[PDB]
Amino acid sequence: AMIRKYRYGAPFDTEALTEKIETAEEAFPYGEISQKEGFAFTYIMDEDDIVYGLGESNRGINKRGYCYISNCTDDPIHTEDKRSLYGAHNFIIVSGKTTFGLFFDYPSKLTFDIGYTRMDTLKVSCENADLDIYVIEGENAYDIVKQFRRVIGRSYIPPKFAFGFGQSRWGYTTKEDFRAVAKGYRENHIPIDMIYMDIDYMQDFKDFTVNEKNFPDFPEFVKEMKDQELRLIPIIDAGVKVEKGYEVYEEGVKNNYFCKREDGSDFVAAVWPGDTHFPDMLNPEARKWFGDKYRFLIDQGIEGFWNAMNEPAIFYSSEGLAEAKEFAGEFAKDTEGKIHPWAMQAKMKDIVNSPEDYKRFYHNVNGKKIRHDKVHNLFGYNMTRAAGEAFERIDPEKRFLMFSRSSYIGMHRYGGIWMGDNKSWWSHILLNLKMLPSLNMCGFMYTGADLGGFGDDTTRDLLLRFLALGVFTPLMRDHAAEGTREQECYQFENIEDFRSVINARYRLVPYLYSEYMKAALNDDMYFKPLGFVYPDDKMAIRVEDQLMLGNEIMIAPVYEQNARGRYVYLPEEMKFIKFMPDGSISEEVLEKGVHYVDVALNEVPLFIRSGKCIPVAEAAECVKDIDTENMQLIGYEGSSYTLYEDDGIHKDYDKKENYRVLTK
Amino acid sequence: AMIRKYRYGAPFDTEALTEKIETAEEAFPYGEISQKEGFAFTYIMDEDDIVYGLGESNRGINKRGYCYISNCTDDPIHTEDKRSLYGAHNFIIVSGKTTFGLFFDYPSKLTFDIGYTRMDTLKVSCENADLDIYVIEGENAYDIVKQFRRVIGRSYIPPKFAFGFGQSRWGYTTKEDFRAVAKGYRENHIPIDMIYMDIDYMQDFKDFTVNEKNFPDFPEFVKEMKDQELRLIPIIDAGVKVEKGYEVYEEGVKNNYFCKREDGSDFVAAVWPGDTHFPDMLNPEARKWFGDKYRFLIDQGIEGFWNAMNEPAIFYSSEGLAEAKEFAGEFAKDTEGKIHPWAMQAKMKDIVNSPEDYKRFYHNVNGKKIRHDKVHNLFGYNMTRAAGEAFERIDPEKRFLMFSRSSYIGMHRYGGIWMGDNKSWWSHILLNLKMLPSLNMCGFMYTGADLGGFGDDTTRDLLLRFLALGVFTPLMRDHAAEGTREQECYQFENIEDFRSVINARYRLVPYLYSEYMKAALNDDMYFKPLGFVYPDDKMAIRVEDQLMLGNEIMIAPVYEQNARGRYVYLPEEMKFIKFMPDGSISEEVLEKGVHYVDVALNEVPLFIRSGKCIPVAEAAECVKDIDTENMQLIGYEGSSYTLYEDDGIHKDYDKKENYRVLTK
Ligand SMILES: C[C@H]1O[C@H](O[C@H]2[C@H](O)[C@@H](O)[C@@H](O[C@H]3[C@H](O)[C@@H](O)[C@@H](O)O[C@@H]3CO)O[C@@H]2CO)[C@H](O)[C@@H](O)[C@@H]1N[C@H]1C=C(CO)[C@@H](O)[C@H](O)[C@H]1O
Ligand SMILES: OC[C@H]1O[C@H](O)[C@H](O)[C@@H](O)[C@@H]1O
Repeated sequence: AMIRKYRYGAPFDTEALTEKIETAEEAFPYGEISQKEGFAFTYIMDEDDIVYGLGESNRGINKRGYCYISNCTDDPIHTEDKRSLYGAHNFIIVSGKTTFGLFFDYPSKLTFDIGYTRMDTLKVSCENADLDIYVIEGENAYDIVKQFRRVIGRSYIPPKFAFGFGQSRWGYTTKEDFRAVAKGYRENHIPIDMIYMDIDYMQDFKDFTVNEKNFPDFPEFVKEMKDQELRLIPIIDAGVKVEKGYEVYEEGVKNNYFCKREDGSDFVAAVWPGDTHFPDMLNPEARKWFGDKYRFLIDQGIEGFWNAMNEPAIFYSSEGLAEAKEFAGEFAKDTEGKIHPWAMQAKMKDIVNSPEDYKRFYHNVNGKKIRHDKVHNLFGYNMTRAAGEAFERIDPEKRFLMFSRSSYIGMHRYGGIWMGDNKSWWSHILLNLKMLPSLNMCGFMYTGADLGGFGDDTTRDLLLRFLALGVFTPLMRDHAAEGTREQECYQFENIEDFRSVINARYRLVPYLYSEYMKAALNDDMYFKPLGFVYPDDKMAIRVEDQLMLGNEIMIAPVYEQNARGRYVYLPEEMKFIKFMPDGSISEEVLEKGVHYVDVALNEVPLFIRSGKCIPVAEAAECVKDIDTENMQLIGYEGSSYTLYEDDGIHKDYDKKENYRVLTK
Repeated sequence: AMIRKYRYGAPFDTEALTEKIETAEEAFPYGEISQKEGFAFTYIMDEDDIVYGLGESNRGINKRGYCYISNCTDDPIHTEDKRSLYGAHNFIIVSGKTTFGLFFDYPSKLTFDIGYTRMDTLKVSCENADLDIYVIEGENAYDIVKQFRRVIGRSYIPPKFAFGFGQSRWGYTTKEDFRAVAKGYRENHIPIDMIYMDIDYMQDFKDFTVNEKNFPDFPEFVKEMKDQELRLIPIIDAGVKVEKGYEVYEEGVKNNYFCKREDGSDFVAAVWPGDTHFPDMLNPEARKWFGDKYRFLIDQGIEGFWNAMNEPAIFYSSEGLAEAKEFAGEFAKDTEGKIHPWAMQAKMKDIVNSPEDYKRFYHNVNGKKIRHDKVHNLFGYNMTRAAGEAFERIDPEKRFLMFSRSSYIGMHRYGGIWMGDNKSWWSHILLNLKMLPSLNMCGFMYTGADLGGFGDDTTRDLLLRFLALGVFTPLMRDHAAEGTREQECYQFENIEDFRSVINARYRLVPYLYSEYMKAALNDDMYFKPLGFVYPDDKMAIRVEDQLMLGNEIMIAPVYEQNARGRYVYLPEEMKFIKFMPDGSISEEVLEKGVHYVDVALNEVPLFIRSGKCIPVAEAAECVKDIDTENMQLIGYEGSSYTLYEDDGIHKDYDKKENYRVLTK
């Protein structure tokens, strides 16, 4: 009754919504709709309007002032000009004199022109008028976000061990490599729960295999690590290698489980393994078949996974390759200088993630063929769903760690997201930061960035400041591209500073897990923009480098190089808290208003709100060893905090026994 | 105060310094010098040390925390990872408990590892121990900079019209193209003094030609523009087109003025015109010849030039083109996928600005041949030198507007610099801001960035914020690359806001010009880091997004999208001044400390120091029409300002009549 659905044309059913809403009849409530040039919604914003939403997209929390295109793409360079990243999250809220929310349930290229062409004009457009548009009324943005979280279904809930720290690198390939990562953290008493396994752990990049030479006794090595509270988290990619005798390949061909060209041939895309086929993620039998394959790893004691390249990413097709080799031949013997090297270079680039490739294959949805570009943004979503739904068939009682690169609203039910291939840039700390509340609005709460920066070479101080933000993000992992400077914590001087920052994480795990569980079970946000908590404060609403977490604290990470502190704005009196390197916890009461606060490199800051407190455990080196029986309570005297806690493994969430009231 | 010179091996004479310093024979006074593997200076920094310097290079004012390689390169993507931009400015100051400046007078690839490898370690190294190292000492960093400015000789001083606003775009081609730009500005009563002519004004990109089809009577068109106080500033590039009958070409080949390969043939490098030769800029006869060619344009009424592509940039050599074609041929006929597309993609990229190409040509220096790589960073410097020296021969009492892309210390005497191919990113406003004081330290005072962003698509608000920074940079011009969204001030709605911002530039010209002249004539800085003005204030010395200008004011531009103000730190009491859209000047006193200030998109902010004032003229539409007879004084009652003022055209600097003391 607070939300309505306006259907246009004959929309593909994306299954984003868990709740069935009936079709409205009245004219569209806001702005103007047009079908002349495909589809277009146009709305004139008031000058003070703020625009929230779009989950994992570029730029700031207030999306006004640029162009965002929902079209999942494998782009490893996240600069301010980019209009499309990995995610398609078609939820926005207009917040101001007139406030309302909009969800565009449409699975293809969707363009959000938010004040880019004209400052006061918001224009959302697509090629085909086949979509549902949900209008969500409410008092304010926050109320609107909660109604939306309601109808998209509960967010994915990870096992507790996943709130620990994790370390990965594109390049770990042997037992020796993993044993050295283990030794490096454990011997230095740096806390850690997870080590990620990247594509080198497979036999020639074949999904659902393990390198036979390097891991001849894999179940035994997995237990070797698990005995140390180190859980190996292996990657699975979208592309299944074309290879005779490889069982996943044979089965997909034989049973027509792969995406096909119009002529019914299995479509070929080059990725890490060379030529591959894509499983048909939109076909239920194909999804079930692919998901069940996870059994092969779970049977060996693996308790979590990550999916990459699920846009799906294409290095080139067979068609593109031939086109490029042909153009190259021309260039090769162009004596007249009619073919310039930049044309040769543009062609080589053009065959990567080519829009024309996305037009070359089809999904078989219950007998009916649909051309992939028409449902492009659903591929990653349905690949993750394949996995989620298999975990439930395989072990219904157990929580698995699961997250993916590309996504669509609806996938938030089956796994988290990481923010993809960022860079070792200071601007990416703030990018990681600003994406958080937006991802929360779209149901994606288990999320984080590659700490230290995935691409390029990091520095000791950059890695330390990344980690201090990572302290607060449910996914906290250090991951690095191949060829980059090594960025495990033990690669730098004065390693005690890394132990100090990660200790802060573990000491906060009971509290952070608690807020996440509370938020997930009540369709609420784990991170909130300040405006959500302080609607009446015209200064607060425009703050973009601070976030509220739960109902107790605010975070404000340092993201400028060489800085020894930062400016903050406090909408209410708060206690400025710092996790000090000696293990202590400094406290200072600061009043409402502007402040500059000192935050050294080896110090982790946060603020505790007036009349609140939070529990803080003593430092432990893994999640299982954290002591929750007697932890200190930091914050305001006389206040109380409701701690959610369960076994962190199963799905028994209701029980009154999961809650205890702590009182300072 | 003190300067010493330490000589290693047999340095190339760069002519950086104008003052002679005797060679020191005592121990090197700071850090360690090693010559076991080429050359390396190693210094252990104290923890609070700030490192200033490096002029035009990546990142912030404090250079600690990264790696900078002086190696002039044509790179249009200025992201945080880049180690080399256009500039090779080998001056750094270590500032802390122990303070000292070092200038590394070396013309080739020099690597500054400033806390990159180990946080506490500063390491400067190069391939050959053939260089001079100047050690400067004094009270503090500012003292040390001023002594450096003395020995490198007086900075280039532009004509007063160059303190106007200028408009450019790669694409202006015909007389209609230019008249429309003139029309767009003059009819909307937006001030402007200059329009830039990019490469398309030439006949087939030939240096020192004009397209005689589009400009049949060029000198008349030049006058037609000048009669409206609009001065065409044409570009000149380094590569002279290979073309029989082209006199510049024929003369260059005939007299051996071009850079030759090892065998004596004229080296061929492809640029805008296709095949070109490079004038041998380090050869005195060659320089005089090339420089003399500017007469062609001056004779037609041109009073300013800019140079680009003077790294020199190389799209490819004949040698590299042949290589890439040979590789493309193998890729083309490869059937066993042994040659992957990304290898083809890499080769294509590797032929641009190839380190191998910089080893393929030589300079003839007074009869001695030197391979170009060994003196690479001197090329752009000497190209700008050729122009400046030609100007003095042509008319020694007259100032020409001149600036270049690539440079080396010493070039600052002959022309200014623009910050090259930036992007329409909010983060480049900050990049622009931060590069300024560093450039000043190195003698480059006439400088600025492409306002609104060169590459990629700008927005109305990004342009307006970029122009409010431009108001204060001596070079203020809006420039864009081909294929970008058009970003002339008149390409946007509510054009009055652009009038307002440019109007502030013109109201401040008398003051900004006065400040520039006083700084230049006194070997002093126009822009200064807060640390130089408030050395004892430990908060002020860490500020990197505010700058002192002259001795009267401080600037603090907004560089955040959607921001309606920003945090500022005032190290003393100041008057907060804004030039309002309505042409009024808001004023508010603010005590020392941290403040949040409101700055609307259409307001230009600055601060006036306690006990100071500045002259503010009424808005005019060109420099010539500014009424400096009776300017309003803004700031503190009872304060005095010394206003420098000459004809802005000739070089009659030393008249006492040039100075007039004003008191508020
Ligand atoms: C110093 C150097 O510059 C000379 O060139 C011009 C200057 O750069 C201008 O600044 C300008 O100077 C004027 C004064 O500022 C002004 O107050 C007036 O009183 O006198 C000047 C007239 O405008 O004009 C200069 C005119 O050329 C000059 O070209 C150059 O030679 C000077 N360098 C020395 C070189 C020699 C060679 O023996 C001698 O002439 C002197 O020792 C130096 O002047
Ligand atoms: O061509 C796409 C990819 O090809 C190879 O995988 C390269 O290793 C990688 O750097 C590139 O992005």
